[PDB]
Amino acid sequence: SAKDIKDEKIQQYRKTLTKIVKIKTAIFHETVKVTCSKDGKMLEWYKGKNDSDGKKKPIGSFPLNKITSIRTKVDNLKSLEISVSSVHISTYLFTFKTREERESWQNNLESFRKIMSMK
Repeated sequence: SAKDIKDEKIQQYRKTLTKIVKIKTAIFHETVKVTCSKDGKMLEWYKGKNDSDGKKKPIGSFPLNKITSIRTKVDNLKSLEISVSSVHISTYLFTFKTREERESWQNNLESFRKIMSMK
């Protein structure tokens, strides 16, 4: 757009949005590198373990505009429970090894979400 608005948010946030975290779903629990899509509409994640990936591709990213609530796991501040409008799959848990690491993530992603969902 200019230096801030449409594309720029995607490029800017994507950098800080990329993190090695532990994903926890009904389908699979896999340590993964979470980043934002090149389109900026979804949150794309690539296996962040090593070679023990059970997809050999993105494990099945979801669109950020479907998120219904993003809050830190109230019983575990190192984890993040993200409720999203989802199909066959459980609520998405973004889990880090420390709070400070995950803290930065929601701070960024929530605002990026606010640009799209709270637009």
